[PDB]
Order: sequence, then structure tokens, then C-alpha cells
Amino acid sequence: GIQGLLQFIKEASEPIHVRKYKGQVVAVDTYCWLHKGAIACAEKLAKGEPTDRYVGFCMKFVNMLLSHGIKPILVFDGCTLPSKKEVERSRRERRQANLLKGKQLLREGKVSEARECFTRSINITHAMAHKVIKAARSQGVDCLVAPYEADAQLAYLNKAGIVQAIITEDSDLLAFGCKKVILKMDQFGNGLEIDQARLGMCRQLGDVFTEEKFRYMCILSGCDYLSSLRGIGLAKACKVLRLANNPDIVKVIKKIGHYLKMNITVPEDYINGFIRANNTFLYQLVFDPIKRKLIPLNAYEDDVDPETLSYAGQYVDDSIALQIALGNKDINTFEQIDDYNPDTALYF
DNA sequence: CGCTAGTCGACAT
DNA sequence: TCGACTAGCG
Ligand SMILES: [Mn+2]
Ligand SMILES: [Mn+2]
Ligand SMILES: [Mn+2]
Ligand SMILES: [Mn+2]
Ligand code: NA
Repeated sequence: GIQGLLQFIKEASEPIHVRKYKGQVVAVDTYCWLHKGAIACAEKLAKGEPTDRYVGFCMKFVNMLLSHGIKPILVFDGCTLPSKKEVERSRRERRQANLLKGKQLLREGKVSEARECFTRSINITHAMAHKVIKAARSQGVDCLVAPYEADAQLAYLNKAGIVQAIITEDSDLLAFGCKKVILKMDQFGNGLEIDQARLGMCRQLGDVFTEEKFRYMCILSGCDYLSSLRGIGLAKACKVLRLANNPDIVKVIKKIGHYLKMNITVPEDYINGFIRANNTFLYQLVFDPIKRKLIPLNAYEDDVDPETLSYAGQYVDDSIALQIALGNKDINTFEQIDDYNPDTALYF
């Protein structure tokens, strides 16, 4: 996510209860629940010892939403995004490192720290996610496996008007241009909501409350697709966008040092990386549940060439995309591991 | 002082 | 894929 974004725009936030959305549809970034539930059994997950606790943990929240008359759509991550491979590598390295370290501390004698290491080695696999999918489907809850990041999928579901709000712990969804996002929701329904249109309640943002400029700010501050320049965070990026009054962003990015009264040399590849990051936020592939078709998050504008956007996710056949979305197709082996059919009585 | 980057408990049961 | 907290910076 965008580090400290929630704190930066805290004025646009509002404490709520999910009963606000009774008789409505809400999409869920299920990974958060999955992780929080996986914490309660980190050791057994690390050792490979069998446990299905995260399932019950997620189903608690699901049953809560269902109890408050909410129609929940559980969304899951799919294939790895090429423009996110660095962060994936780092995360993986941290995971195996902390795993081995914990395994060592188990032999040393210190379990209190070994457990804490096992917490950092949490690896949420597609199998666990599929268990959760099984449970949710047994409780009549619609599930959707994103072709890539669940973030973009949720953003699409919200923009398309399929869902009214998004439940997540990740502030990336705001950069994607979600309308309504519910952060920090507990097991009872208490949560914090940020509306896009209410970003203007943040005086600190200045005139950076439009989707495009807000996105630019989030990218410049540092995201999962492009690391920020050293010494650059939300405040300075927002300052850059505030002080500058130019339509073309590239020139401003080239004058970032000028706008911040600093000596900031911008590498040539950083501009290209910014273009790539922007295009990743705008055009990352998602799955249209209605038309059952792979589409970019936003329709391609005239100023972009879709053939250069491989990093935003590659296209596959719509039937394969469908089988992935249903969770029937294994992400890694591309083999069919289930036979769920929505026609045999979200997908029309 | 304001802001960024990095650490470690919390996460949760 | 978190965030309070804070060393340590300009
Ligand atoms: Mn993120
Ligand atoms: Mn794929
Ligand atoms: Mn995500
Ligand atoms: Mn994200
Ligand atoms: Na940054």
C-alpha cells in the first residue's frame, strides 16, 4: 500500500458500521482476512502441519456481513503481475529467511521469538484461498478470482457499480480510484470509510483530490510498481503536484527538484517507470463477471498503445480466464482442480 | 520543525 | 502485505 496514506488523508475518513450497507453488495479483499486468520496458526503453517483455522476466521466475517443483510463478493489474487515482480521477490526472500530463522530458533530454545519469526514467514497460497472459496460457496457466497491483483478487480467491481463499497486493509484501492473503501473493519462490523468524492475534505491535499492527480501523488510517494526517489514521500509529492500547474506530468516530474527547492536529478528510466506505473494503475487486466471477458481496468485511452502494456498483465483466452476466475483452474499448473458451474442452479 | 526510512510488536486466538 | 514509534535526516 501507500505508506501513511491513511494518516495523510485522515480528514476524509469516517467511522462507520457496515449495517450502513444493508441490502447492498460489498466486495472483499479476502487476502486480509486470510492473513489475519493465518496468524493464529503460523507455526503449523510453517512446519507444514495440517490446519484449517483461517477458513473459520474468514467465515466469521462472512457470516457477520451476511447477518447484517449484506451481499458479499469475496475476491482473490490470481497470477503474479510482472510490474510487481520485485516486491514479490523481496517478500518471498523475507518469508523463507524468517522461516529458516524460526526453524533455527526452535533448535536454540527460544520459542517466543521463533513464533514471531513464523509470523513473518506467512505465505498465503492458492490452496488455502480455494478452501475459503469452498466454504464461502457452501454458504452461498459469490467468489471471484482476479486474473492478477485483487486490487484492480475490486476497483473495477466498484467502478462498474456491481458493488457499492470495498472492504480491505490496503490503501492501494484508493490509488486505483475506488469510490468507497472500508478500512480497519473488525469482526463486529465497526470500520473506517473513505469516499473518493470526500477527498476534498482534506485541506492538506490542496487541489490534489482529482483521481488523476491523486494517483500521480500515490505513485510519486512510492508504490508496488515503482519505488520512490530517496527522500520523497506523500508530503513532498503532494507539494510537487500542488505547486505545479502543468497538464503534462512528465515535465513536472523532470522539474521535481525545481518544485521542491532541492537538487533532484531524475534518472531516465524513472520517467519510463512512472509511465509504466500509471499505466499499471489504469489498465491492469480484470475480469468482467457479466460479459465473462478479460478487460483493462479502464478502457484504453487514445494516448496509449495497448500492445506495450504487457507489464499490466497479458491476455489469455476468455474461457481460460473464466475458469481461473471461478477458481476451477489451478494458477500454477493450469490444471483443472474443480468443476464449479454458475449456470447449474454474480455471473449473469 | 517537518519529513522519510527502518524496526518490532501486533496481528489473533 | 500493518502501523505505532523513532532514530536521524535536511
Ligand atoms: Mn501495496
Ligand atoms: Mn493467468
Ligand atoms: Mn493486494
Ligand atoms: Mn495493493
Ligand atoms: Na517514499
